[PDB]
Amino acid sequence: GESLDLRQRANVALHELKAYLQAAFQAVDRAIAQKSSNEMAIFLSETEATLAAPTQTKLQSALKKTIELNCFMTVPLDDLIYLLRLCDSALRQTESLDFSVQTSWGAQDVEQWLELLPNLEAAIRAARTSMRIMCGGREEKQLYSENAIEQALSLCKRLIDGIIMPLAELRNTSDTEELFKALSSCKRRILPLMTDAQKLLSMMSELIAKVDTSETVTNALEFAASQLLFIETANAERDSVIETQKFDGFRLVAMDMICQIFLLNPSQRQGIIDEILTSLEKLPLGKRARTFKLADGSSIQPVSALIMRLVQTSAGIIQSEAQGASQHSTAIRDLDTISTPLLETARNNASYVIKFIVNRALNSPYRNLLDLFVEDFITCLDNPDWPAAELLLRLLMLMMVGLVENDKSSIMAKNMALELLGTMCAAISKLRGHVRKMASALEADELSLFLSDLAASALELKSRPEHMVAWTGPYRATLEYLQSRSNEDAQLSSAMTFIISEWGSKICTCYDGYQDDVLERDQELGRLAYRLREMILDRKWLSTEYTYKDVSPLQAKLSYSIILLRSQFCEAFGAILNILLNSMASDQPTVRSKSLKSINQVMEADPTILDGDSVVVQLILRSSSDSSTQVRDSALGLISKCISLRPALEEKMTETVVNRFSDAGPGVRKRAMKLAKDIYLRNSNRVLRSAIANGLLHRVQDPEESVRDLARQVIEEIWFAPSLSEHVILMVQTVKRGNVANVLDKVLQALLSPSSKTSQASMEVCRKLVGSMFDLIDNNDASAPSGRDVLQVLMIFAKAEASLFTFEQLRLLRPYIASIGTSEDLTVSRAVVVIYRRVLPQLSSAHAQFLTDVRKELLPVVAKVPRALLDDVMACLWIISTLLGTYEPLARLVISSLKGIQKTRASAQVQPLDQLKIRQFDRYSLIVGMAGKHCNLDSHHEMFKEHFPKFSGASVSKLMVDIVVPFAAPSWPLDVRKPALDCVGLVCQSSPRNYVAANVYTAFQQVFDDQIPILETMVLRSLKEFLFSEEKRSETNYDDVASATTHRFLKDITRIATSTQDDHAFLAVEVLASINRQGLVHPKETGVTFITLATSTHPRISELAFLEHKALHTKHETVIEREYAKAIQSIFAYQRDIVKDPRGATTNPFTPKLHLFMEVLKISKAKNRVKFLEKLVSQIDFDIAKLELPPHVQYSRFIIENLAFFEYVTVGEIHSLVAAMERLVASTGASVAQVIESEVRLRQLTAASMILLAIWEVRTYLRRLYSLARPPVKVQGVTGDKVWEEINNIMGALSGGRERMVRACKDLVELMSID
Repeated sequence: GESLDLRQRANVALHELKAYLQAAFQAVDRAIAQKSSNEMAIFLSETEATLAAPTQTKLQSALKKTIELNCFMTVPLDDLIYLLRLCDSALRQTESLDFSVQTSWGAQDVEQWLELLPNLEAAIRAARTSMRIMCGGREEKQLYSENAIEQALSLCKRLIDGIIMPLAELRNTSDTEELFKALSSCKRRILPLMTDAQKLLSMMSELIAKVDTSETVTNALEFAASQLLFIETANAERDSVIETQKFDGFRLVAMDMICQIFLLNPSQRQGIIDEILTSLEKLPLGKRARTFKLADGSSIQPVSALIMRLVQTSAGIIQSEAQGASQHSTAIRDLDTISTPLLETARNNASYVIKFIVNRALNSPYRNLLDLFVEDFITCLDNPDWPAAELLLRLLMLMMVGLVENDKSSIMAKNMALELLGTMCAAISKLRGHVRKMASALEADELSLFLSDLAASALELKSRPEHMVAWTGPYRATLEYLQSRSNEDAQLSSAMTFIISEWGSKICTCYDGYQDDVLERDQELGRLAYRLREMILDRKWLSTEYTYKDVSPLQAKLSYSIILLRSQFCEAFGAILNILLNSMASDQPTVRSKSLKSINQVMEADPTILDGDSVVVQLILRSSSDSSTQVRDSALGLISKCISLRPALEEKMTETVVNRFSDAGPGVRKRAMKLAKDIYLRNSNRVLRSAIANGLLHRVQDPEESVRDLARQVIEEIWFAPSLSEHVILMVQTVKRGNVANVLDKVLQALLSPSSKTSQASMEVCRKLVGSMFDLIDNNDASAPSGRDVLQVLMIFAKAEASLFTFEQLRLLRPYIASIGTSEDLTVSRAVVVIYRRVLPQLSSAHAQFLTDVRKELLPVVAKVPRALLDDVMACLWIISTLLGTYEPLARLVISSLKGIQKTRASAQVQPLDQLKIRQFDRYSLIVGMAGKHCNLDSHHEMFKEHFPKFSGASVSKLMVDIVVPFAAPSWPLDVRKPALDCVGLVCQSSPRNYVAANVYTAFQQVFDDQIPILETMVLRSLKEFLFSEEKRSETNYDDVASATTHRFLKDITRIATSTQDDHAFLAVEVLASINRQGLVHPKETGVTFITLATSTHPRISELAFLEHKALHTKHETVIEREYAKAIQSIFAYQRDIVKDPRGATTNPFTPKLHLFMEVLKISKAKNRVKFLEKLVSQIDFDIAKLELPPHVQYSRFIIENLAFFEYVTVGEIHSLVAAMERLVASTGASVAQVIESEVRLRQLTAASMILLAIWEVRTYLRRLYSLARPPVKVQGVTGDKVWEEINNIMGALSGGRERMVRACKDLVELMSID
């Protein structure tokens, strides 16, 4: 009942302190008179006697009361000097005493140690009393003594070194077990000592702020506090002498002290930080653990907390709120002048930190401490208690962007900068996601609504500087929250002042950003200016002049996060994200994987960045087509993550996946098709699934083998595994989509062949698939597949395995056969006739009447249907006839056709035919030819003699040939010579013995002589079928036949193959490739031709010819090593006359014409390749006496432009090459240059020179392109455009302009300075 007005309270504190003081002094008197220690005093000698620690405590409390009530000035001076003297006695008592604990001590050393505690504690709290007396503002000199400060500082040092630290570090080890349990037995006596120490240290922190002190004192305090900062608190409260929280209290007191020293001495701030950051380096990692617990539950290492605290200590004309609303400009300017220096000092401190840690992260080990600092700052980024996190991270980010953006920066620095920009990017992404989450909640709360709308605006970059700095906005809420949680917490109050200054500065920026004059806005901003100014000048101004609602930690976190989204750090997101994305195509294998990791974290943290015009999607897709392999390989991973987070992207991204099926790398393809498999199972879209399956199937005929195995595997899983309608439909769509007929056939054959994985199990699934396809035809009104399209897949099924088909479902195709005669849809017709062709010979019951009827309905169509279908239907006829016992209908067809032919001849004897009889003959010869191709009626050698009396030989084949070939003569028109040669070709390909008859090869020789393309195609196709079947054979014996005709026509087929670059030539080389693979011709007659065709632009000629050259060299190197000159000359003549491009190399990507040649020479190895190069050089030598551009100059240019670029595989090859070029130039250039000096025909010696100048040009280009045995290496920037252009320049001399003709000879005389 003594809480009144401040006056009376002051008097009460005064009288209480006076009373207690007198009681203490007369307690000392009693303790001296009597030679014993009093309840309050301690007897030392018979003249001295000090105050005990508890009485010192109470005196301290009373003194604090007198100070806070501004009545400490009234305390009698004379009896304060006496108290200071008692303190000085208690301090002199223990000045030399050694109260330190030793780990070696035993259970009894602590008993002798425990007897010091009365005097020791009395001295500690005596020092505290002295300091507090020096913190009263009194002016008398007898109340201040440097020596008292010295004593207190000593006690602090010896307390930290001798008790606090060794007690914190002491564990329950067998070496120090006894001591541990001994001290643990007197906890209760240790604790008051610890409290005394804390109170003294904190009292020093207070001291240095109220009395000016030496720099040596504050340096010693900074060293001691720095030591207490890294105190080793125990893990759990089991192996610590006392409660760990007490030691935590020491850590906090130390942080407060360091912040105080840091604040009251600007000059050495950078020093403090600096040393604090190097002390952290000289410690075992065990201390670097995050042992500083935060209210929110997370943890940081204490050095991080201290650094940030130091960054936040920075904050450590109008006089009416109305005048500021009208003169808002002046209010803003005042606020600017007061607030900008605070944030300037904050940025200065933060920059001290960042500069230090980055500096010694690079110019040094220490990078791990930078990583730890960054991690802790990220942890505290969105914590309103720690606003310095965004500032440190902001400056760090600006610095890393800077390092990445200046090209004069090291690789270590760039790699570090990218690696950190990644983690920062991830942190920002997580913050944005968290803001969206918090703002999506439903809260019947005005503030929650305001924050929700404001967050909606802030996630997008919608400008709102005026709602952010609003009086009731996020800054207000954050500060009110920190206030409620705060009123002695130095850390929290520093955070508050810091945020207040940020608020003021943002007010100023908001007002200064607008160039209009919106009145009310400006007035409100002026009010905010005045308010925030008063707040910065006095922190208690906010809570004193206003009151506000209570803010929940959720509302506070959302508020501060909204503020962060508009900070310079978070606003950089986009920019730095790009830096990250573009760093996926990096060079190092660690910055790339790290970048990918950070991009994944960014995506998962806030998937909304994959929506709309998402740059992440864009640049991931661009990554999938990067010039590097594993960059695309990982780009597939990113694509997969995108699809995982937003499946809507799936449909538009699979197109990029299937494209990667045709990627160079054999691994990226495998990955892309595994991903495409997963997508196939996920997505039921028929267009996607069909495209996937089409690509996968296309990848069965892939170069690499493992990829083929994978293609098969997957196709077996997704198509042929135990929705059937969906399966069949997907198959129909897949085959209808593209060119996947033969391939799927070989998949089914590689799948259903016996002695395999699951043949008998995967057989009946195909049986029921086929049965379904027919079930889809037995019958509408649906988007089901077309019967035609179904028959296209049933066709290839019947080709693969006819066992799957049954007779009953061949009866469903029955009406398709009857309509073949006119039904224009030829696809369906060929399909059904092929299905009968393949299936029907597999039946066992032999349905006689069915076969007979089918033939009777299938023969008359022979007279109309086109050729391609006439083939399959004729085959079907032959089959039917073999299953049946009869062949007379076929023989009748052949005989009637032949009769018609010789009737055509008889008619031609009267009138020169007409446009109608020629077509009749076309059909006759076509029927005869196809019949000869499929059905050879040699067994019915008597059925034909009855109609052709002068027939004898039992050939029939020769009868057809003998009747038709007379019309292949040039005396007939082309419409007649064509189907005649076609007929005899179809006959011969299945009866090869007719080839070597004088009757036919005279017509073939005539064809090749006439050089008519179409009817020599008629011959080439026949020879192609014959030889190809002759390969299926080896891989009744027509070897000597094949060789006979092969040798007769080799020259002609070669001519056709090497005269043009169109498909016809491809047919010719397609015959020669077979001729060579079989071995009918010697490799000498073939090598140069294929070596030459390998340089063709038509891909189908180049690939096949390259295969034949590669295999031929593999088996017959001995012979090709001798035909190098003719091969080079041949390639040049081919490029000049056929391709019509006499250059020695292509334009982009700059590859030589002979790059295939040398590639084949990459298997021979040894110097055999070297000599080839040398031979090239030797082919450039010349003898004046030869001769526009001389032939040898065009050739020389052709084969030096090849030397420029070749992808040499050893430095010995290129070294011997440039050696041969220097040797040649120095040998012939002597004669040339010499006779030039004399004579200077002019064009003759210019021609001469150009060769040498070009040689030497390429020579220098090579010397600089590599180096002035073992594999070679290319130099960074030696593209090759300069050497190309310059070569052309040299090769333009003889097109002048006699001037340049002479400058060429001159440059040659000087290039090799002789005289």
